[PDB]
Amino acid sequence: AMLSGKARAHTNIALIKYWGKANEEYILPMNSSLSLTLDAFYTETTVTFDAHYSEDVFILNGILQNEKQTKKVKEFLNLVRQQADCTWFAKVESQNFVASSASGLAALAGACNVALGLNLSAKDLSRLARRGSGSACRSIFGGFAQWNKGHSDETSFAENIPANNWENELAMLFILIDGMKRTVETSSFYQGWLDNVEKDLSQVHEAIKTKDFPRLGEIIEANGLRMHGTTLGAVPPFTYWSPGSLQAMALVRQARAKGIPCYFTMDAGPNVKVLVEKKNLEALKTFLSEHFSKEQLVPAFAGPGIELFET
Amino acid sequence: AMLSGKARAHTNIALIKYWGKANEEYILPMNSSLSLTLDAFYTETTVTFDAHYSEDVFILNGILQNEKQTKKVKEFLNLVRQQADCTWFAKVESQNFVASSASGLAALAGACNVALGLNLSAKDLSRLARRGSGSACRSIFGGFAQWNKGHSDETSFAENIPANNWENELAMLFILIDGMKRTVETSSFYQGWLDNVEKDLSQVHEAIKTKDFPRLGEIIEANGLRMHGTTLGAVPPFTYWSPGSLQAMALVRQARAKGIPCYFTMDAGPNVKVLVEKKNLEALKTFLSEHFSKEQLVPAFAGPGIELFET
Repeated sequence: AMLSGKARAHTNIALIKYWGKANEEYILPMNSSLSLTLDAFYTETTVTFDAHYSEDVFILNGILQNEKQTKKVKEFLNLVRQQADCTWFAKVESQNFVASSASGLAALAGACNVALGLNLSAKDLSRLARRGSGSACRSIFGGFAQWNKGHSDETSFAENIPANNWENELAMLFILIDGMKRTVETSSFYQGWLDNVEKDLSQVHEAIKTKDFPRLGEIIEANGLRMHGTTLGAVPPFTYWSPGSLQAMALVRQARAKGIPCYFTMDAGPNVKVLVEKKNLEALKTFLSEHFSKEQLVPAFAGPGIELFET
Repeated sequence: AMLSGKARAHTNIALIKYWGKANEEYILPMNSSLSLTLDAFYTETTVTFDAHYSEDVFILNGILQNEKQTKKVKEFLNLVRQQADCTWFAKVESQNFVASSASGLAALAGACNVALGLNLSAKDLSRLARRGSGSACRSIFGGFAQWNKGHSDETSFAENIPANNWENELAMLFILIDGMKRTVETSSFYQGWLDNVEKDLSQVHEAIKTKDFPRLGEIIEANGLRMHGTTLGAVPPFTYWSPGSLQAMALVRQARAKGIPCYFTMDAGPNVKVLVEKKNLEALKTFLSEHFSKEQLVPAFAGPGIELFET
């Protein structure tokens, strides 16, 4: 008496940021977001629901996860079990291949979809993954994907953005180096963030249509910096940046000054991701090898959407 | 046929920032600001107006200044000459003792006041110095000073803030490591800056009245960070910070975590200034000597207002 399933999901980098929740219970965002799914980073997850299991068990990269490390997986298992009326405890085994939490929750959503026979469409699998993490709902799709904020659980989900395979000409170079809710609630800059998101989304779409890289890069770099500005207006104010983040951002500006179009974006931690055309990736690595070690510069290209496996 | 005068003016650190101009010609600010005048840093300036001079000459620390280095001094000389109906070229000799541009313009304003016999009140000398630089108008005064934005040339000036000599219990530790107009005009965060200034000023005044140091420190640290957030919303966005600025800010937070009340503020360059009570200054220097050299840690205490000298 057991049900099992497996999925592989790739991480994604938000180019137009998901920043702030309108609804905490359902993970409905304050604004729509847009990402690029990446080939280099992914999670493979297997789930087993078995009447003989006595508790939920989460193993990540061979290591048994403790309660706090299992908290998001357990809450997702409860959600999908309640949706399926399944009364069994589960064993989740994930292996990261190297944002990972998000790819992991996307993979778990697909694995549970398989195991419980939910037969979900891509849209409804995105809606399910959304309940685990917002970024996870975009990793259901490959290449460029947009999470549409929606007004509700039914209308908030992600879809792929057809680029005419422009995504296959791009690359990301990773430079290895409570706050969101605080910012929504207390930051005097949050409204300015909200007022600029839709214009940014529109111009990304116009840039994708014309394959205009400098336009794409300028928009997404300013979008990321606008997100980071908001935390300096929160009460109390904070930054996600580390000294190395600033060094890396300044070096990307230097790179552009030498005629390499490239553009940086950051998330909720100090690392810096650089968008560049495939042509210039190695030149950028060499330039940044002046101030950072080989182990700190990691390339990635466009990746696929979620892959489901019957067990 | 010559007229001469001399003044000494001390620099000041803005605790509630002057950020943005309402009027560029008259230097009327978008908001009121509040500073502490410091003992350690000052400029002494002598001016001579002489019918025999053939051009304006500016010597700074013994070195003849070129045209671009003389631009602000020359514009100030023209302003004060037009106000006095004086047709003579001038020789300005300034010596920095070690923000310096601002202390230098305050000192020049006092020296011209003496030389041309303007017999200005402190208020009117502040109004004159304001035409050279906004910060200069506060350095007319010692200790705590507030530049009231006013609506006009007549109403925009600075005044000392009586503290019951609380300023003599404080200290600043300096850690040595176009954008303003761009931010006013393009930043989606500038209105949030404006909406929070007056509340900050009110609480500084309440803190001074009760000599409440943690309250003063919390307000001014958040005020500075709010100013810096606005530049990340400018078009194009930018930061004044350098990697070392972030390291220093993080170390100040660590210092507080160990029970040393202290609070950081930054201006338009990478250096970091730390407000602390006199009692703890040396402890802070020792703590920061872990990551910075002796030449990078410079203490200062409360300084006096402008001093005028007949020549």
